[PDB]
Amino acid sequence: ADLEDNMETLNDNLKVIEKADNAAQVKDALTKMRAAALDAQKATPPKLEDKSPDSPEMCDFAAGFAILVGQIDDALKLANEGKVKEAQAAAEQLKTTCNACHQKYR
Ligand code: HEM
Ligand SMILES: CC(=O)Nc1cc2cccnc2c2ncccc12
Repeated sequence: ADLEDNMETLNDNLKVIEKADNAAQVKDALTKMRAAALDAQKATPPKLEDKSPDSPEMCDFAAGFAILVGQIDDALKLANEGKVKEAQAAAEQLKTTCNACHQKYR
């Protein structure tokens, strides 16, 4: 899966989470998100393809997934404890991570 594919997975699954009723779908979606985030972490985006791997832009980019992955884990712990509404608020919060990265690198 390339970067676009992983982004679609992140987006589709975030929509499942916000619309859901139940812990099962929230857990499942978060789990798919986690996978997609770890996969995207290895990618170099179009805007950065001419930078060096240890340019601040590139380290910034990786840092944003590392945050996202941590946030997904936090929501997933919540969902595992049956705090569906709380897990769901956690998912909404981490849109900031999506949006702040897109603002620079999309
Ligand atoms: C859960 C959070 C996120 C969601 C919902 C999300 C959603 C999406 C979507 C719908 C697109 C368009 C994909 C396409 O062209 O078909 C996209 C593109 C992109 N996203 Fe995200 N994203 C998220 C997190 C991130 C993060 C954290 C970053 C950077 C750390 C990021 C970097 C990018 C890049 C660089 C593009 C453009 C990729 C390209 O055109 O090849 N995204 N994202
Ligand atoms: C500071 C940082 O996270 N650098 C990196 C950031 C990266 C971001 C996306 C793709 N690869 C890298 C990378 N690859 C090899 C060595 C370092 C990096």
